Amino acid sequence: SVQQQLEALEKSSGGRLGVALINTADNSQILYRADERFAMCSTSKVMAAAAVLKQSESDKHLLNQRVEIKKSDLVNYNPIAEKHVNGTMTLAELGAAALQYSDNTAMNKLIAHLGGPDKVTAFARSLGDETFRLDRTAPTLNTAIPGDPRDTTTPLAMAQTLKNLTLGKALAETQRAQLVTWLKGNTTGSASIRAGLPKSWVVGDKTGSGDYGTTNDIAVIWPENHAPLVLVTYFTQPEQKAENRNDILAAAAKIVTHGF
Ligand SMILES: *C(=O)[C@@H](NC(=O)/C(=N\OC)c1csc(N)n1)[C@H]1N=C(C(=O)O)C(=C)CS1
Repeated sequence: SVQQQLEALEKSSGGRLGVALINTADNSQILYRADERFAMCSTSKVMAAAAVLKQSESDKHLLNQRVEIKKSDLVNYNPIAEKHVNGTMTLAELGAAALQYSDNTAMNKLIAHLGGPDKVTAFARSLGDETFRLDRTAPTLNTAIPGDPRDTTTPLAMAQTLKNLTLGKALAETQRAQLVTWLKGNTTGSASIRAGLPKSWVVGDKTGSGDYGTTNDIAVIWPENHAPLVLVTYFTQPEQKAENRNDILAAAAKIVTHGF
């Protein structure tokens, strides 16, 4: 069965695997450790971007607001922000960079604009997500220490919130569509969930990786002839310097979408 296949995969991999699939045709679910907490790592960047999109529902000028990028703003991984040092980026551009390239400076600028990680958490709560918590900025939110509740959520909570953000009632239509455009244009996920799916399916996703070999992806999936699927795959390991394992996320995706 699917459950037996995921257990075997987890056992052989030497870690802890969390999966939540929602089939929006009938709201059926495939769950595996879906109520356990996992470190989100950069998958949290979806919530920071969405919180700024929510602000833009009531403030037409916001997304074109310019933010200065200085050398001191740069942290450990900033492929887009580094190209704009001593220039500006708009909040929309920062949203795009955080999601499509996982730029950590872009994330921190969004958080600073919102007023801190607690403001991202409050946004999640406003959507009915009582599980999500953001505690730190980038890159320290990727420490992924076993048992640490900081910067964690559960696979099921994240699947439900992602469904609400991209297909449901969380955002007004213009904003919903913008988030979906950004996720579809992700450049970092080729070897993760996408690699376990039919090539012709359309995928929007956000990856994240951190210490303890923590390797995550959250995705919305549009099949060619069926209703969308929402899939969260979280994976973490017991040793701090473990290799990341995008291949395990691809394998899990293949397992839970099979037959269909
Ligand atoms: C989000 O997860 C960001 N993760 C990191 O920066 C991690 N180190 O932070 C202390 C990290 C990246 S790889 C690894 N073994 N740890 C990254 N956003 C990711 C992502 O997978 O989406 C990368 C593109 C770069 S940074």
